[PDB]
Amino acid sequence: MHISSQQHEKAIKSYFDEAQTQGVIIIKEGKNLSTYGNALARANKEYVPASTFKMLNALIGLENHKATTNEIFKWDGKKRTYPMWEKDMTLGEAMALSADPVYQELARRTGLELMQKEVKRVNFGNTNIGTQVDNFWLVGPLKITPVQEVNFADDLAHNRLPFKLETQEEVKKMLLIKEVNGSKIYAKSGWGMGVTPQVGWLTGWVEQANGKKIPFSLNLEMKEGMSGSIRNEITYKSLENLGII
Ligand SMILES: *C(=O)[C@@H]([C@@H]1NC(C(=O)O)=C(S[C@@H]2CN[C@H](CNS(N)(=O)=O)C2)[C@@H]1C)[C@@H](C)O
Repeated sequence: MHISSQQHEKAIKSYFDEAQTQGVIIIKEGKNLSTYGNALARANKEYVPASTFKMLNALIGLENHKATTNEIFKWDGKKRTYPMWEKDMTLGEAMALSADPVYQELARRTGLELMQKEVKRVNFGNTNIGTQVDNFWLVGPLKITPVQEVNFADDLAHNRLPFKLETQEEVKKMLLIKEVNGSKIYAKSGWGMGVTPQVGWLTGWVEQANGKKIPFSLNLEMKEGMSGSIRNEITYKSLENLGII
């Protein structure tokens, strides 16, 4: 195809520039990683995974029978940070709404010891969860790089993680966020508001009509009065610019 890589690089940098943030999107094609955006050096820097960890929390919870995909986690009736969270949901609904109370309950069912062992076993990020089973993904000590995140998405997309195949398919079904003319986008968003500066994530893959999977991971700095939806907007623009969707 005819567009220069100079032009692709410049167009993708501009999407980050126009959102007035600093960020990177890593794309993996087969075994080859490509890094785009306006702060390339973020690629191998460690950030908290924030809600991207829901993906692994779900794998672990499901593998270890801490929940089923149809179980309804009841709202306890206490005020939640966001009103969309004050309702009863499955893991899948909770994943789409990035509902931390559901995933905090799941983590507590799993428990500190099984959680530390499982995160070590899958080798996620720096693999350190500390001593608090319900908050290690927001504010430390667990960290991961944008490169390690596309490599996780690539593992999940191909069923290579060390979990039952059915566990992995179950979670993957939870992650479908967009269909764009025959392509399907599976991804999990992330927003660490605790840490300073804030981190935004969108990690996932595109499944093309012909079955090919192209993993990506977007990582940027969120600032106050950014809508969470630039994460998606920058991502879809980047994938469209590259002819992936
Ligand atoms: C985890 O990162 C964090 C969740 N995650 C998100 C998120 O959007 O990734 C939120 S923001 C909350 C849920 N989505 C609503 C906004 N929609 S959008 N399209 O982003 O504008 C509000 C929340 C901080 C957990 C750990 O708190």
